[PDB]
Amino acid sequence: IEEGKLVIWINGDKGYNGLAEVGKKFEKDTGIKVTVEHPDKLEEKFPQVAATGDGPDIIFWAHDRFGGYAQSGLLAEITPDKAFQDKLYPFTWDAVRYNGKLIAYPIAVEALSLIYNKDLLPNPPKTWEEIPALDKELKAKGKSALMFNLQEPYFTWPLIAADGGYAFKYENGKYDIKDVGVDNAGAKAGLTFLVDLIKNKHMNADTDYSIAEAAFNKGETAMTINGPWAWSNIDTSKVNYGVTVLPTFKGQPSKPFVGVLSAGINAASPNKELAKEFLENYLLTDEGLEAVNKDKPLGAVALKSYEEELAKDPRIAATMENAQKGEIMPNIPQMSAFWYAVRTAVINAASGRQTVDEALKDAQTNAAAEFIMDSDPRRCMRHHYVDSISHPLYKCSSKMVLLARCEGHCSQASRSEPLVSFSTVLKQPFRSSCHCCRPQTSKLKALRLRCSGGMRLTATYRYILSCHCEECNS
Amino acid sequence: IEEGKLVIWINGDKGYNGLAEVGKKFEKDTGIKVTVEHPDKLEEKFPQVAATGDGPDIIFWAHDRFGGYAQSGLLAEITPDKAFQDKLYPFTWDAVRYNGKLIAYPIAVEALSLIYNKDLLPNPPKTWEEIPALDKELKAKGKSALMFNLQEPYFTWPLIAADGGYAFKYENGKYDIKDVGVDNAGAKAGLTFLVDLIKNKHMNADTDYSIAEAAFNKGETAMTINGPWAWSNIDTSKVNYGVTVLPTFKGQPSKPFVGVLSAGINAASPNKELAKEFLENYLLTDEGLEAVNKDKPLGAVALKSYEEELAKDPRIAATMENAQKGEIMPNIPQMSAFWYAVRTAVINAASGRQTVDEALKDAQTNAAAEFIMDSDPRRCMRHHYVDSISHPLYKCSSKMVLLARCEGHCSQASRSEPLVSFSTVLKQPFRSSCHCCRPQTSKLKALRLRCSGGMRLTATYRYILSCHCEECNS
Ligand SMILES: OC[C@H]1O[C@H](O[C@H]2[C@H](O)[C@@H](O)[C@@H](O)O[C@@H]2CO)[C@H](O)[C@@H](O)[C@@H]1O
Ligand SMILES: OC[C@H]1O[C@H](O[C@H]2[C@H](O)[C@@H](O)[C@@H](O)O[C@@H]2CO)[C@H](O)[C@@H](O)[C@@H]1O
Repeated sequence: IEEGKLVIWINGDKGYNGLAEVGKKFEKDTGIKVTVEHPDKLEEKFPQVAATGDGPDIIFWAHDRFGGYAQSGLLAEITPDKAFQDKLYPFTWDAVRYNGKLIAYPIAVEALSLIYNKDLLPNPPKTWEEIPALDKELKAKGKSALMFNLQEPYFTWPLIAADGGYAFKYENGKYDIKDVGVDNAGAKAGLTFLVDLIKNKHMNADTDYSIAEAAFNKGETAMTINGPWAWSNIDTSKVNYGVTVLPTFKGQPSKPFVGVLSAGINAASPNKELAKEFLENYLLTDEGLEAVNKDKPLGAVALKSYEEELAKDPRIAATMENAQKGEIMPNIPQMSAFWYAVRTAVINAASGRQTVDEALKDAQTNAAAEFIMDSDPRRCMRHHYVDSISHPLYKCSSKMVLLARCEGHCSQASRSEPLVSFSTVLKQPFRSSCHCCRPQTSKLKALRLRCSGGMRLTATYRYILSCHCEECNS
Repeated sequence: IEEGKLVIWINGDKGYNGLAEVGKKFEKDTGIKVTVEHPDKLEEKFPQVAATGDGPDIIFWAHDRFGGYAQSGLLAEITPDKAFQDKLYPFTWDAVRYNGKLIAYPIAVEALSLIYNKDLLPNPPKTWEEIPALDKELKAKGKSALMFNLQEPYFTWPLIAADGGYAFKYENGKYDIKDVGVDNAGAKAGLTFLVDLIKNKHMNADTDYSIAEAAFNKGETAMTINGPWAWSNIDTSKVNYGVTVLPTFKGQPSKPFVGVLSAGINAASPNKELAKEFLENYLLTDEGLEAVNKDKPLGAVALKSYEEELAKDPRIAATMENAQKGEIMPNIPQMSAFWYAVRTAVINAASGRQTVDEALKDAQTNAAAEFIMDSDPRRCMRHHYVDSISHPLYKCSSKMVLLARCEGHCSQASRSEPLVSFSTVLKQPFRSSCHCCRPQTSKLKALRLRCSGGMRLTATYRYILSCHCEECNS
């Protein structure tokens, strides 16, 4: 990571250009260059580079992943003062509190809603059951009822939860990670009903995010399911759309998982004070959030003063209504195993590869399984960096070269104890043990430098291949 | 601390002899000697020796202190499996959960009750107000209404809370340590009313724990206030006593602070596996708790199977009733500042040294103040130990001598990086930094050993005066 700059990662479906305009204001006032990138598989890529002490200074994702990140030590603790705390809704801070500490800044509260084409469906269905009969008549006109992203369980979860599916049972303000509601009767009814939509050719097993967005925005489908970030494309879309409450299933409301979009600071960032100023003084203001909201809407934001202005919009109202019927995601580390499990279950049952309940029988135990964790970045390890090698005195061409270094905190305590002697001899007076993070293996390297004009010098240096914790006086 | 033994600290008002009989069973089965001690100022002494990596393997205290202990790193995390977890009431585990982890074993739930002499008061007063008028008539007969320990705010708290005093405001399952209810109208009414009892010679400012126990157990006072641990002396007391609900004040019930007596394991203990077996397999069984309960009763215990048997006792019922009207103490670190503040306030207002509200004005800000914390035992520091110095070869008298050693974890990361050379010369190929916990100052020592029978040898060794974290290759 580079000192004197901010690299920020946020999902490609969110308003990164808006966020980059906030970045520009910050550059103007401080000189600090903000870079906003949006890799794919972001929620997976961050722990992978951050475990190596690399990655962005700031990471944005819904709060359900952040418990996991914090456990492995990827996230700094954040230090908003009380005055800043009060500018945001307390329940949004709760979503980012983990083992008693705030591990990210909440930005916006997200929930799925039903997005409907008012010209094909003046009156959108209040229940899921009436969808087959409504797809019936739309297809008679060259359209379809409903498309949504079938590849991410986030979009199907609301339906599975409806009849009593749940992730980990929540009671007494705590989740029991051995009490998983993924193959109960309710989850079965929910998932089977989706599988029926597909078998009865009302939906298409392969339908993904862009396919659903295309279909709805070209007005070939009457409904889709999505979050506030999609709205932006539908205005400029030739579509006259509404945003409403999700339909009910077996008489019960759809229970979307609610996510608080959040910004965490990489524990490895040499730019924490910058990230703090950026987030508190630039992003989380009326104008910062407006800039992002202009690009891709955030939904019900977490800053009160700005949510007060946005609240007079039916679309936000609907987002909230849907939020209220749904439940906030836990942020506990076990969530990454739950999501993996449900993603397999749904894709498998949708594509015919397993029966429902033959898929959710497996997701049931898969969701409570122990998982491999992100290694902790404080451990002794090897770092790659690029440096230009120069002569200390003579004027020469300098080369840019990849080098490696060792850094970390050896876990063993260091100790020192007296030795006794009678030997009038010299001696070390102390027996000690101290572990240092050091090269275990390395190889010799040589580089020709060109000097003006006498003469060609050869610089040697060792290239470190591996590090380990070894005794100091070895 | 000694490997292969267990030293346990518990308060002198609790059943330590009973606990020592549990200790004997453990010795019999394992060979491990259990020692139970009961220092005074225990809740203060533990952090003081434990910050130096010393102290007992196991510490017993109500759970309100344990948050504080855990923050400074004095307590190991405990690892009961689910099967063990279910043997105890979930709300008792909640009292020992801190920042998401279990930091002690819950033993018993404690609450103050009104203990009354059935022969002087067949009908105990349901309210505090009717106490002056009842002391009136008892003193006419050479007795007094009520004595209790006025030196510990635990005993007066129930009265101060009654009309709306509170420690830190509790909402959303979290305490705001800037919202303290110590000089509100309710706390003022509560404390003033106690001060009136004293001014009107119904109680005595200096009355302490043993003074109250003496008076009640010699039948000179009709009532006292106390917890289950006192009951034991009152049976064998010539007193025919009852245990009932605390009286109401300004129409509201008395709100005792509820404490879950708990056993934590010293982070510095080389005997954690032993402490675990002791507590889980010996203390926390029907028979372990019975042994303690026989000595000094525990109250409503935390093990379900044993609380089921005890529940048919009016005294336990009353303890619980009083528990229900009261509130469980927070376990947050700020509690030690709250207690200090209220102890000053009460002693001062009772002895006339300040006005009420001139005392609680000060406790108000004192209770939310930052406090000095227990230093963390993992830091580089000096340890004292005793060792016998011998000759390695020749048979000699061995002396027992006090020695010092350095031990700890230096916080700075260790690193290692390549150097570049052109000098065809030797060199260290790496620039590195590594901190080790080492003697900063020391002094030379010499000791005469007597050998059989040739000849007198002198052993020298350095006595370490201080340790610090220094660079490895210095
Ligand atoms: O599909 C499982 C997935 O659900 C959520 O991801 C959402 C995210 O919260 C939204 O901000 C938006 O980007 O869409 C995503 C759905 O593809 C969870 O946050 C995530 O952890 C989980 O894997
Ligand atoms: O007086 C303040 C004091 O109250 C509590 O101490 C109780 C303890 O909980 C009981 O087990 C029994 O030993 O009596 C003590 C009262 O003297 C808190 O536990 C303690 O932290 C606090 O200082």
